[PDB]
Amino acid sequence: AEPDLKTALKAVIPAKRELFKQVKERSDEVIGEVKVANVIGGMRGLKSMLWEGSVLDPEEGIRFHGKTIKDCQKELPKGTSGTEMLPEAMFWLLLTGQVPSTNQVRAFSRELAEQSHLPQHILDLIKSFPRSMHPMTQLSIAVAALNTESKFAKAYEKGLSKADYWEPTFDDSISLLAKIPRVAALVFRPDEVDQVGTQALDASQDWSYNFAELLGKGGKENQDFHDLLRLYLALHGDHEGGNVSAHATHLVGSALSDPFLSYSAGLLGLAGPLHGLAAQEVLRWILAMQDKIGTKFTDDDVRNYLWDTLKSGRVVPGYGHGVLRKPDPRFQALMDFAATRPDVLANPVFQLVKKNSEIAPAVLTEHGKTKNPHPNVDAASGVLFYHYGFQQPLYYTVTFGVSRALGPLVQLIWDRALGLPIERPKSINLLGLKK
Amino acid sequence: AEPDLKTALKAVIPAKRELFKQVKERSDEVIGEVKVANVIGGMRGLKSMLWEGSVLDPEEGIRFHGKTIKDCQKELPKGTSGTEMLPEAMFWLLLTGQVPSTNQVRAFSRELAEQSHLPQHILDLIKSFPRSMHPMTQLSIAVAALNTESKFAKAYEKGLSKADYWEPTFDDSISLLAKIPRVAALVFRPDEVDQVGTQALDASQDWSYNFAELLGKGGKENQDFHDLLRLYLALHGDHEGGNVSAHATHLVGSALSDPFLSYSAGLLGLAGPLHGLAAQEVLRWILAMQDKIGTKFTDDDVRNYLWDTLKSGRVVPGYGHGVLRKPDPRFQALMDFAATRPDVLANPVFQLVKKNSEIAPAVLTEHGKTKNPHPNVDAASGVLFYHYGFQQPLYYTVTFGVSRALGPLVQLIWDRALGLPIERPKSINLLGLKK
Ligand SMILES: CC(C)(COP(=O)(O)OP(=O)(O)OC[C@H]1O[C@@H](n2cnc3c(N)ncnc32)[C@H](O)[C@@H]1OP(=O)(O)O)[C@@H](O)C(=O)NCCC(=O)NCCS
Ligand SMILES: O=C([O-])CC(=O)C(=O)O
Ligand SMILES: O=C([O-])CC(=O)C(=O)O
Ligand SMILES: O=C([O-])CC(=O)C(=O)O
Repeated sequence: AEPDLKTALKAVIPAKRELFKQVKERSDEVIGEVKVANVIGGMRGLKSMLWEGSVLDPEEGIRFHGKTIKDCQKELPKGTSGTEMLPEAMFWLLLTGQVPSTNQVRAFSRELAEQSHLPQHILDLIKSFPRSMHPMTQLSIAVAALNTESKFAKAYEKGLSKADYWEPTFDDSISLLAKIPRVAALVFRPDEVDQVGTQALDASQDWSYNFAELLGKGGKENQDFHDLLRLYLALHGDHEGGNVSAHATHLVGSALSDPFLSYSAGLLGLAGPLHGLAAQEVLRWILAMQDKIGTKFTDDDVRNYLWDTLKSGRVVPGYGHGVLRKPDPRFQALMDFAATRPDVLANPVFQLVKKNSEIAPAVLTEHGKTKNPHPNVDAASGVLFYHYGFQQPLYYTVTFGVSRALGPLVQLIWDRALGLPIERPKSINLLGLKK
Repeated sequence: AEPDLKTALKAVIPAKRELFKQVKERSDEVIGEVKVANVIGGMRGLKSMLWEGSVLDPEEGIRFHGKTIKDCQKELPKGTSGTEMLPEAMFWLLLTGQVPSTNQVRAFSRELAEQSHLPQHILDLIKSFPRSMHPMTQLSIAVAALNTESKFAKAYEKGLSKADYWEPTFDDSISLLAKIPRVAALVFRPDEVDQVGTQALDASQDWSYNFAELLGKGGKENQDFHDLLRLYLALHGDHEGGNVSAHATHLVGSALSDPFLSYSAGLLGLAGPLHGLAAQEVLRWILAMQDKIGTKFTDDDVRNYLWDTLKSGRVVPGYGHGVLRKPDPRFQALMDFAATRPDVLANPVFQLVKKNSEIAPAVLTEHGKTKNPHPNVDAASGVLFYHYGFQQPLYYTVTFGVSRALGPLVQLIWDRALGLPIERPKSINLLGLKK
């Protein structure tokens, strides 16, 4: 056997700690300014937090340990079938800063299958949800409810040494990762909780495949979607630290809440319309537009629907970003996935998304409120699930929730390993800013 | 009939918006520096966020709209019985910036009783929790599950103008405030869910009274505790924006998650040992000390127990603070509550807390590690509940959760009224700080 993930982590921990010691010697160095805009504009442009596994360039998009999406697509191991990079390999990369071998990822995928089972009480809890409860509300709750399984909480409560916080944090992160797909599947399939909640995973298969199996999309006849799902989950894993869900996870984590509670809070932030609930909102908005404009439509019909949306005092979902000033390479990667599949390009809903990406930026620029008129990844993700038969847009952000566990759980482990403190900015009132 | 809370808010909204417009003209003005310490040290000392209702004074401790705790104790309306300021009146003050009349508060207390009822599903959900599930995990979950009752989420989902965000946000905040005590009581009393979950509240009684009734502590014989609970909840409502629970609520709120989801995340942050658990930790530490030193003890017995605690590499809980450099006026207010109650002063556990506050600061200073050797509010809060028969310290953070809804829900309403954007800072890795 090659080194397992935990062993791989331990090898890189001392080097990171030494680097932390060196960065700390320069604590007093000025790296920027705070202005009034930063305070009133939700900390926009303010480099104020540490995130190790990914950094976002506004012009060029995301890099994971200095590697582009395309670099990751080429370098990360693939599944037993298919052409797309595995999220579990992305997780490995994020955590260790090193690309895993295919063997190492297979061993890791196998561990994730083994640890996906849920305690009976989580099944009972999910069964208590009324049918109408929003799916992200369900997902967030069930993840927090898994804090009964937390080794970190129990170890912290028993007395535990600061240097060894990361191990329980890591154990919990792997546990949450293994379980969350199944939880997510229970949200998708409320009538089939007893079967879905206990059904065995194929032990020889990757995370995305098993997530699809639990969704009712397993086997060879669904292998194209397995590839989409793999790509999708790996693309949404991490997008630096400033995004609401990552940040919330870190923030709640910094008070030494365990990873289930911490990432529950992530999920609550991800449920925000301005954040990941945009994936849902994009496709609902696109379907509404389709109903209004019909099968045969002009550019103006699309232009008018966007302008009407803006004039209603609503956002155009799937366009804009707190950091990016160009089209999101995650968005482009999903469009390129579509580009080689003629049945997807023929899907009228996808065509509408494509057409909308050609018109929305001009309209958004004419409106002139947004810093970034370009599409983000949420513009394209939902239409792709729709194409493969996931046609209830209320569930779309749930799949994002599974993905977005990856980066933030990585960061929590590092936060505990480094001994990073509680997150505690200073606030001030408007009268205080005026003085 | 005098203006209701919503009407009182509406009168002050345009003035706040005008001030916001003026502060915005000076967006480009530099108010501070970012250093490396800020990035690695959890944004400590970094003025980066807006919080309107409370500001922390280094000499004087927290002030609510410029008013001290003692100012609030004198000016805020009291209940039909008792001498302590009502939390609902604190909420009013936080929100409106003005002290309510007793009439106005009675009308508001009546609305809170009327809206405390829960959907049947919340009862079923709470019933599903295993006995061992941590109480803060229970509280956080149930609050998030109340997002089925969210007007903001349903209005947002139906299409809603940005200008109209605050009213649904306000409606939800009042709804959450009315309901949370009952939820909190269900966590305290897992065997009494059917009774506590449905019991009608006296609409002519204040929030804290009804919370006590649901706790099993109603009626004249418990009126002292009603006063404690009132004081306690009003003191813990708000403590700037930088604290984890407030911040988390704001952060998740900024992506336009409703107040149930947003404050659920607050509660998850409050569940963190470094945030919400201190009250519990103090009393366990005090009871440990009491078991060793006994009912009759000398200063030295206490001195030795503190020195032993510090030499074991542990904190003396309830002393220190991220901001405060003086004894906390919240702490002093709780000690002064005890001062007029001879049975409390006679309680050996309270005497030990008092005695410890006379000795701990010197010892902490001699040890020399801490910046702030003075007691914070957590030093005193737990012993007082213990005196009135709440002797499971595990549930003390739950009562904090009820209190800490106040300030952050206020801030959310203001965030939506002002049109504040998503909170989305820039992050950076250690390698980026090194270069
Ligand atoms: C992503 C987003 C939340 C970023 O927020 P931000 O960084 O604060 O946005 P900006 O700095 O560009 O905001 C400046 C103004 O343009 C507006 N704006 C930005 N993007 C917009 C969009 N897609 N549609 C309408 N208005 C937008 C903002 O609301 C703000 O106006 P306001 O003062 O009237 O609120 C925002 O651009 C957006 O897209 N909102 C919709 C959510 C979405 O589609 N995707 C989220 C997943 S990345
Ligand atoms: O149409 C919806 O809103 C989703 C729905 O009925 C369900 O499956 O519960
Ligand atoms: O980066 C952001 O601000 C939000 C986002 O799209 C992501 O998390 O990928
Ligand atoms: O706990 C804290 O962050 C505050 C403190 O006592 C210190 O810095 O010495």
